[PDB]
Order: sequence, then C-alpha cells, then structure tokens
Amino acid sequence: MGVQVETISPGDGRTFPKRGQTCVVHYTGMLEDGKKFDSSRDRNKPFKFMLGKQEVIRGWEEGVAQMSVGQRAKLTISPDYAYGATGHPGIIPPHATLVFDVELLKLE
Amino acid sequence: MGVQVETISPGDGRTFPKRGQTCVVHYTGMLEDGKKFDSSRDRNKPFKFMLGKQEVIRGWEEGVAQMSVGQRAKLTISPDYAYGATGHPGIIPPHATLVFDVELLKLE
Repeated sequence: MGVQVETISPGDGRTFPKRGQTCVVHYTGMLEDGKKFDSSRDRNKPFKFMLGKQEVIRGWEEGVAQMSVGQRAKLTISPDYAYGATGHPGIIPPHATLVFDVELLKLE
Repeated sequence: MGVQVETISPGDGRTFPKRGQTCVVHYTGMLEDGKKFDSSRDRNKPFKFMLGKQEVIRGWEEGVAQMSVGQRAKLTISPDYAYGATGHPGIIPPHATLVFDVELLKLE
C-alpha cells in the first residue's frame, strides 16, 4: 500500500526535495491507534536526513519527496514501507501502519 | 537461521527463564561489523523484559530462554529473528545479522 500524503498546511508549492538534499523537518510518529512513539518536537530539535540515503523508512523517502518547502503534511505509511513484519519490538508492533505529521522546514 | 547462543561465562546451570518471567539483563548490541548500536551498560541501567511478550526481538525470546541465571552469552541473531528486510533505518540496516552480549542478572 505504500505512503499516502495528505496536506496539513501549504508550503511554497514549488521547491520539492531532490536526491541528496538534506531535509530539515519536525515530525511526530504515531501508531495506527494514535499512540505517539517518537517526535522531534518533544526534543525541541528538528531532525535532518539526506533524501535517498535510506536513513529513514521508505514511506519517508517517497512521501517527503512529494512535499514542498514549508508544507506540513500527514504521511500514512503501510508496514511494507515502514518496519514490516518484524516491526521494532517494544516500540513498533508487527505489521504496523504508521502515521507521521511532518513539517518540511528547509532544504540544506 | 534463527539465533545461536555461545557462552561467555557460566550461570547456575539450573534456572532458565520461563514464559512470563521478567528477565533482568545487561546487554550490548552490535552490527555484524562490530559497530555498537545499543547498550544498557552505557546507560548504567539493566534492561527488563517479560519473556514471551514479544517486547524484544525473536532471537532474544528464544535465545535468552536458553541461558541460565548469572550466565553471560553471545547471541548471534539472523535478520528473520531480528529486524528483517526493513531493519530500522538509521540504526539497523536491511537484512542485518546482529550480535548481542547478554548477561542474565536475575529473574523477577
């Protein structure tokens, strides 16, 4: 099923992350029931990752690439695009669909 | 391939974790190249988990059950018994075999 991107608030509509750019984001990740399992907002520190390096789940690689700079969006990511059958025991159950609220602050 | 348990130092040879008991352990987890990705020792705080609850990877569920109280052992865990194809991007690569040094301190 992959990743579905639903907007929360608009970006510039013009600047989209390209391979090798560093995306600077704030995010919150929730299980399908709404339980938060991770958030950069609760650390008060944006998270950075390089697009295409696979240092985030596939749903982020392909979903954040669809966002424009400044946009906030909800990414609903099916387990094949997340942590799969094994999940991450103690944090993410097996076969978990995840929901992330992501704001793309800037590209570096 | 599952989990292989190789001893490091002996336990009592008599008391093995049973379903529903809380295992109190110190551990270090390494990727196959030896890079440490997690350790309760570096937090100076033992880790507790309940056997059979799937709050640890399958290799722990089935490998720690083979340890006796007081034993320290090396668990080599193939990806199917760990984090599988997806891994945990940014921490555990896809299809990673992991090595844990685990000491079973006590059962609660």
